[PDB]
Amino acid sequence: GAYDAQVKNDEQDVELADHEARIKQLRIDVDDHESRITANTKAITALNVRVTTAEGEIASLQTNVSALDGRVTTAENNISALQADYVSKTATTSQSLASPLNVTTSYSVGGKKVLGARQTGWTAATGTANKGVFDADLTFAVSDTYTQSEIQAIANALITERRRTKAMEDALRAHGLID
Amino acid sequence: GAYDAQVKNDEQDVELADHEARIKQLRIDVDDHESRITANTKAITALNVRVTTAEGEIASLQTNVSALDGRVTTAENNISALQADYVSKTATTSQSLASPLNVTTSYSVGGKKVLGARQTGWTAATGTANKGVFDADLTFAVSDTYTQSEIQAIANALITERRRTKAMEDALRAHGLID
Amino acid sequence: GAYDAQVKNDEQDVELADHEARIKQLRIDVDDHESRITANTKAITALNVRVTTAEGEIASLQTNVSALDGRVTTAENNISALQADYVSKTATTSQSLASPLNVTTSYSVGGKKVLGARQTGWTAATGTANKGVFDADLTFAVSDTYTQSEIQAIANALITERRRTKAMEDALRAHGLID
Ligand SMILES: [Ca+2]
Ligand SMILES: [Cl-]
Repeated sequence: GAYDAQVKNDEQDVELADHEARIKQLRIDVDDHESRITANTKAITALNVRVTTAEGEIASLQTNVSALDGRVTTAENNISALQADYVSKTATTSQSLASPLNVTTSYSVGGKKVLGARQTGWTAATGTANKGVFDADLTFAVSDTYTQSEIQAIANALITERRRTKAMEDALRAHGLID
Repeated sequence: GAYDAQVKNDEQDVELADHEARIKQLRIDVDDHESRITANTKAITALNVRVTTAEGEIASLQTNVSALDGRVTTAENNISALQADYVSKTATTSQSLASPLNVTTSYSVGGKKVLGARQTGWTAATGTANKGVFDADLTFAVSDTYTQSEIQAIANALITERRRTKAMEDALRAHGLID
Repeated sequence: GAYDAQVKNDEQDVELADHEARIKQLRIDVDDHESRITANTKAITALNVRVTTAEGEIASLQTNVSALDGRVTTAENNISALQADYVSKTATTSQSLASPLNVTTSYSVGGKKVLGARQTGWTAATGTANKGVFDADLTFAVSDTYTQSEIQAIANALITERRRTKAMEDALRAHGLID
């Protein structure tokens, strides 16, 4: 019917123009997606680098924290041991040592010197030591005339006195106050 | 004008061929974007897993570091307390205790034993103790003939001597050197 | 040849229909990619925030761990110093001080008081001190009749005895047991 071909060609041109416009817009979108996907991949790659670095610093930190925890626990136990075992300057309850003690120069009680270096130059007394009955209020009769028994009593008490002096000397030497 | 339809159909074919080529290239690009976007999403998902894990290890580390900081500070204060309060083996300035002290076996001064266990077996002296005037250069007259006053002087000095011995014994017992 | 134009227009319509279908599917894919790329970018942005935060917490942790390591090492050296230098309550080997020692109230050996505060009220003895030869088994002859030499011997031994008592008193005063 003569006219269809012009109508058909015209409408095909309309559809061709529509397709042309749609391809252009698709091309615009895909070209812009290209940039965006390229950018996203680059950022993801960069993100993996810093996270990998972070992972490398975390496991190292965890190692150090575990090592530190071990050294504090040891220190805490050494401190506990020292606290139970050390001699205090400020404690008021009597403190006792399981060992001998040596110090320089002096021992003191209440700020006054009571004990010091061993005193030397002694020649040790000989004979009997008297640690028995001793009456320092023992007195003596003295007559107007010579009495043997009265002189004997004086001599006897002089002997018990000298033997008491030796006994005391023995105690100082055995302690070590004198040589 | 007869010829236009062939010219029109030919140019439409040219445009159809152009569209065909452009759809192909778009299809190539979108198909390749599909893979890339799929890959990026998978990587992002995987990145969130490890970061979430990292966050889980950081806040735990921060907890442990804060706990460790607390235990060192306590330890540092215990150390400070021990340093101020402990008795030193190497310190040269005199050190003083606020408490009684007991040790095993001996006390010593300068490497020599000066004091030890209490000496036992003593029977305590009785009578007067003499801590007053005492002249150890006190001498005595002795005549060719018996003289009461001369014997009395000897006896008197024997008494003051025995009372001085008792006084000294009192001091050792009160300290505790003897029982 | 009359018929080609209808055949040509028909096949162009077929190709137009094919292009139309392909543009639709491309449009579907690109529209869906748009959402996905938008979502991926948003997630990447959000990932960078938390990683940046994580980086901010890691370098701070590394700072604290390094600071803690420094404080434990110092503490460990203070502990070592205390262990070598402190006086132990439980050690059995004799312990020695380089300094004088003062304590409250008493010194004790084996649980018994042996030493205490300085004894006062003494008037210092005068004269000769005897730290030489001393025989406490020295005895004396006593006749039925007055004998000057026998009385002299008693007096002489009384003098050496009093001088020995002074010698002992000197030792206690020099140590500090008495004033
Ligand atoms: Ca046509
Ligand atoms: Cl993407």
